[PDB]
Amino acid sequence: HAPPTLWSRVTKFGSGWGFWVSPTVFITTTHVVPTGVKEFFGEPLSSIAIHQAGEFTQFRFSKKMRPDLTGMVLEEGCPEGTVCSVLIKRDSGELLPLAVRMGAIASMRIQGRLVHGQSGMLLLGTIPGDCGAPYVHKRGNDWVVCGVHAAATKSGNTVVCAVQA
Ligand SMILES: *[C@@H](O)[C@@H]1CCC(=O)NCCCn2cc(nn2)C[C@H](NC(=O)OCc2ccccc2)C(=O)N[C@@H](CC2CCCCC2)C(=O)N1
Repeated sequence: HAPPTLWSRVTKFGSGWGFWVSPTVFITTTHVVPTGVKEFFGEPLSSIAIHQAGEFTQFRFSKKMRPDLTGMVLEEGCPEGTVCSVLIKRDSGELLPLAVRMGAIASMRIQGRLVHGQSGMLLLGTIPGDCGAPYVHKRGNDWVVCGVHAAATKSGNTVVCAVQA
């Protein structure tokens, strides 16, 4: 059961969503980042450190954007078989945590782009608007985030999260 504070890290961004890993670090999927804009969350692009690879994008800000938060562990994907939750927020405001059994980390070619991703089997599916929603799982006491939603098959049964380099 994801607690409210964890949901409150999921943030509307561009054509999808992103996730506050910490008071200063925001992650999303590269292709939802809005093109040709000059500020994010009221900060000039000059003030933001941006690291982007394989459809994973990380923003690092120069001040605490979300001081109410603590830092949580960000992993490069998770072990195969791990059951994650995709913390989906819909435009209506509905919360939709989807259980996913994760498979292998792999390079993948999706609509011609290189994705450094991890596929999973949905155990209710994902829609075009859901990209950037975090894949998390609870490690003992703490929550770990390990990817951001990037793609799904036409069936919808298989989902892909982009993961850190
Ligand atoms: C968020 O931008 C959006 C999330 C889509 C979603 O979760 N469900 C929609 C299902 C409808 N749909 C879209 C597509 N297929 N079905 C196009 C892409 N899927 C695909 O090609 O799957 C084939 C595949 C799967 C695994 C490995 C190899 C091939 C798709 O989901 N595209 C994605 C946008 C691209 C854009 C460039 C970077 C990579 C993602 C998308 O629509 N995401």
